[PDB]
Amino acid sequence: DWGYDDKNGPEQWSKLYPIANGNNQSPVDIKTSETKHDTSLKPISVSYNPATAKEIINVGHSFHVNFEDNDNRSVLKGGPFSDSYRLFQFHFHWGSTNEHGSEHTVDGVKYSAELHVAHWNSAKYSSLAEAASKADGLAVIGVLMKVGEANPKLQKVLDALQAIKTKGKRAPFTNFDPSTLLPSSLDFWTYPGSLTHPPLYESVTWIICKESISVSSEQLAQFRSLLSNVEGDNAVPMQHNNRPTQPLKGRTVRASF
Ligand SMILES: NS(=O)(=O)c1cccc(NC(=O)NCCNCc2ccccc2F)c1
Ligand SMILES: [Zn+2]
Repeated sequence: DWGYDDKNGPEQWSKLYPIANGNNQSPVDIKTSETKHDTSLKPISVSYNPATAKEIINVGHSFHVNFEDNDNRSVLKGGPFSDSYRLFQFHFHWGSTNEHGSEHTVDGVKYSAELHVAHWNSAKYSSLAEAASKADGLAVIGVLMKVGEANPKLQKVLDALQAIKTKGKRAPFTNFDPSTLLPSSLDFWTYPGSLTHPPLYESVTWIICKESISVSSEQLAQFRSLLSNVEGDNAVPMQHNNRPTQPLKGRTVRASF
């Protein structure tokens, strides 16, 4: 049973999941003097249908907002992709304090949290379960979250947490378009990487936005007040769930800009 504490955390994951020391692990530090601009990269295009929003779930180490993924109502196209990728989830990562909650870093700078909007390749594969382990199976947009002014676009998400306070609780989460959470510019970096927690499959093409979005100290406190225990047990707040950055191992981060 993996987690983020000192006994089951990132630094121990390789014992149960050897891919943790792999050649395509995420997150990474994006060193902008080493990025290579690629004129062949097309703009990112997202088109999400709010009716695909389904459920919010406390998964112990985090919470997930899941989407109906039976058709192409909600898709990501463009960027480095020739295939259409189907939205299935978004979630966040955060840290113990405002100093350090993002997963990716830019030129060594740590942000306070990070938004992940995840998709799977429905042109090539028949389901998320099939796609999750394929090199070209997943596409995840990462948005760095900079502590500052309260972000009103987060309101529905934050308001839902009181119903899923403890591990395993879940609730309907409907009529929501998560492209409202993205920054106004979709200039991006892209690199081949992995899931940032077990099973850590090297199946993710990452799309990291250049522009950050805001989040307030108090909104971050709402994340950290989620509980990792089941109802009735001693309360254990979800204090952090970000993985340290991992070596590029010769990978190239491409810039759309
Ligand atoms: N931090 S991340 O690398 O952007 C990222 C992105 C998409 C999903 C997750 N986590 C998550 O799905 N947990 C449920 C675990 N069983 C479902 C499952 C298993 C393997 C792959 C995907 C998947 F959905 C994390
Ligand atoms: Zn994530």
